[PDB]
Amino acid sequence: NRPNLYYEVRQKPSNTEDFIEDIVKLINGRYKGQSGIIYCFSQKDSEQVTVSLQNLGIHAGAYHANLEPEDKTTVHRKWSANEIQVVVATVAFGMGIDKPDVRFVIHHSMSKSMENYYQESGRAGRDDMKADCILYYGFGDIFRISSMVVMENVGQQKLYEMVSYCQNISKCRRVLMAQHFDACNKMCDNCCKDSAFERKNITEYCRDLIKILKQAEELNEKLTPLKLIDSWMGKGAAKLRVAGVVAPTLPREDLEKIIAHFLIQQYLKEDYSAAISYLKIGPKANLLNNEAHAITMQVTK
Amino acid sequence: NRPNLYYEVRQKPSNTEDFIEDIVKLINGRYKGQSGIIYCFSQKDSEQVTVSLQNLGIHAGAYHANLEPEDKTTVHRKWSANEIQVVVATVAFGMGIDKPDVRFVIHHSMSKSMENYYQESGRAGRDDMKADCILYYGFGDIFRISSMVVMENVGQQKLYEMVSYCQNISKCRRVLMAQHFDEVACNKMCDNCCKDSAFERKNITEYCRDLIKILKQAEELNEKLTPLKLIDSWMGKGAAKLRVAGVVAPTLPREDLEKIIAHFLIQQYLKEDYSAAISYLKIGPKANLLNNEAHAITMQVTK
Ligand SMILES: [Zn+2]
Ligand SMILES: [Zn+2]
Repeated sequence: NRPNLYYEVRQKPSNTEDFIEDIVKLINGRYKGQSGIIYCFSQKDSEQVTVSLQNLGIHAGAYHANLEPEDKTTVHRKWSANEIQVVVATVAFGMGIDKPDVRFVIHHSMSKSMENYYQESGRAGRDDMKADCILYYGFGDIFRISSMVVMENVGQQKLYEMVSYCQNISKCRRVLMAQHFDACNKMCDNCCKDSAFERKNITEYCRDLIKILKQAEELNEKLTPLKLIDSWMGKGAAKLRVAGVVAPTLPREDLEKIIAHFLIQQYLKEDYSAAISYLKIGPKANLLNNEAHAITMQVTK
Repeated sequence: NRPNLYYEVRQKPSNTEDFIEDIVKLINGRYKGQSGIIYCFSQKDSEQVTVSLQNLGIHAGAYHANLEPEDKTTVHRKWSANEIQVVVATVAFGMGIDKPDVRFVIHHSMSKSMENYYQESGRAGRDDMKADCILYYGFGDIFRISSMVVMENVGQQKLYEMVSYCQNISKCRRVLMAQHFDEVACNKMCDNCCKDSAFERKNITEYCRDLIKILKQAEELNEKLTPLKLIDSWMGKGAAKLRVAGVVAPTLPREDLEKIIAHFLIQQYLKEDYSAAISYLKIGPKANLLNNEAHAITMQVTK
């Protein structure tokens, strides 16, 4: 345990340039002149993010496996001399962190598992002073990561465990990392949540989605998470919409969090077309035949 | 157990285009008009290889995570209808392989573990007909992958077992798999089962002691040695301060000197040290056993 690390989970902005502007707002405001790391999902993201941050005036350097040894030592020296402020790295990192004053490690995408997020965020605050660990959570990142870690052993479970972390809005972050491996003095984003919480019933929200999928399989169709959301919100190809299913009066990112809820509790299940995720009826959809069964998710009152 | 797959390991050409030409000669040699998969280590590997294969007349398609739905379906559609012959893919694959006639699976780079290689090479021969799984093994691939798997709990040990599979030239390929899985009839469907040679047991203990001199001297010179620098010092090349007086460069080929160091690494006479994606070789946990003048290190070599 590292008591000097403040764990925080933010909602990933759906627009790419809105996301980067928010990062630049943090790099220039809160972290002016402080070294940090930005972890990414692939090598292209690390390069794509580095380009944007550099255009906005941030001294950033990409770091992935396909870097030549000459360019790695370059980023090493410059970042260790604080001449480069942030290394926009990939998972090709971690073990060679002789930097004690890492003040923030932002996650442009969620980690493949909680053990990985502990290691990657663990690069922050090695000097035992205060440091922040931001984790930007996006619905789509669940599926571009799942198809890659599904072939690993228990890898899909290790990702849904990472999803539960980002979904949780009340339990302490350090408890959400500790008991996966089985004294946070208000040092995370959920402990400082003074607000109260309600348990919301979203059972018919689940039965409506099963209507959309049963009809889809009767139409010889497979629904990606976007197609399911679009049909839910009364958009997309009209034949996939179910007559009687009302588009909820909630934000899109709130409907994403509900589908990810049904996924990790296995009311829905993932099916693949190799790097393409399709949502299907899950093993726990059976329990919805009891007219009294109910599904709950914690909201803010 | 897939008894219709011929597993074989080949040495990876250190020259880039020489490797591609070898692959092209195989795609247009016995795999003409046959669908296959080329597995790579990263996204850029798949794109760089896809370009080189295309410019030589091969219908190839890159595939990784940072594609797009419009581009993924296009690859699925083209490649499932035999319009594309090979998909140059990263580990971003899986159960989408409803194609049952994959006839050859080539790994442009070594896998990260034995599970991944049994899973990635398992994309071939789904229709139970004969299919080939050719694994090219390169010394430098150990350290492109090791940086990404050290933080994955037991990723280093799982990669070193994948290296052991590549270093083996006697044990049956299906045997080497099964013992990893704790499982319990190859029918001469692997390269080592089809070998007709006898194998010499060679003592390389002094080769280990010689390298340990090179590493002990590099520490007193305030120097960390990459695997390349360790070999170049061994071969009497590179920086002159880093070669040790009396350590003679062996009369073995370069790739034979890599296999010896790879043996010492996976047997923990040497160990890895990182500067995050830059791997350094250092004295390992078992080099202390070399105080015993009777302790010997051996390696099976061809006769
Ligand atoms: Zn807390
Ligand atoms: Zn055999």
